[PDB]
Amino acid sequence: SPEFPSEKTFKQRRTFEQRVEDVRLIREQHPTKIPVIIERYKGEKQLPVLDKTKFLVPDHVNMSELIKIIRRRLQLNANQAFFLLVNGHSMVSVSTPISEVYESEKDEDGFLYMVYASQETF
Repeated sequence: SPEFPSEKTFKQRRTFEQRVEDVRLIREQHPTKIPVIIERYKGEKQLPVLDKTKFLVPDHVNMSELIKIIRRRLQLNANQAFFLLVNGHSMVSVSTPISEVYESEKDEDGFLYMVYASQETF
């Protein structure tokens, strides 16, 4: 309903140069954490909104483990599908540590962005 404001993403809330500086601080202060932004896909109509956007993920966590963590945060039932996408592809089969996903996939601003949805392509 146009009665309500549109959902704004992390990159709309914080400028590139702000995000850059935020990641510079995290990398110095928490060197073994990966800085991850997790957001619901803009067109998603089944899954609820996440109660946190910016996560400091220990670098040894793998994607199977991260999927369980976000399904838990969202309080999903086993009947609900959930897909976690990085740059247009699904993370379920990655299983390398998130340290390697960061190195391959991180944004120019230094955060690793993920989008979740009830389907794999969208």
